[PDB]
Amino acid sequence: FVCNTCPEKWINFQRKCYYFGKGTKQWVHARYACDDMEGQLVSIHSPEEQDFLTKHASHTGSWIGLRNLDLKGEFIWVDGSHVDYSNWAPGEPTSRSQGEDCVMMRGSGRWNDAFCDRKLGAWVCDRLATCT
Repeated sequence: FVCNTCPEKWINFQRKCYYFGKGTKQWVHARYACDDMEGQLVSIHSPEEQDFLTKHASHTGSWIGLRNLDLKGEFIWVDGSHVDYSNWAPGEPTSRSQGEDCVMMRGSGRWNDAFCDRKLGAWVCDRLATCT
């Protein structure tokens, strides 16, 4: 059972399909963009996925599906899972909390948290690949 069929302009990695959005956006706006294309902001759970993502990342930094939820103090992916795998840059995260906190991936693939109204030139979506 092979799962690597993807919509046009999406790229397959394993069980998921990925989209590498371009265009200046805030976090919540990037969230909407992902929704528009029937995906959601990427959730990252392993070295191999990060490694995939780093090799296709934008140099200017990208929004990802991670944000601080001060009602549990924690960073939660938009898929609902907690942080297992992490790729925080040195000293990060710095800004929990501070309710309005969102996460971004640097050109280098390393993460840092950031004010949500910050404007990033890229953003990444994922979704399930279809199968055969």
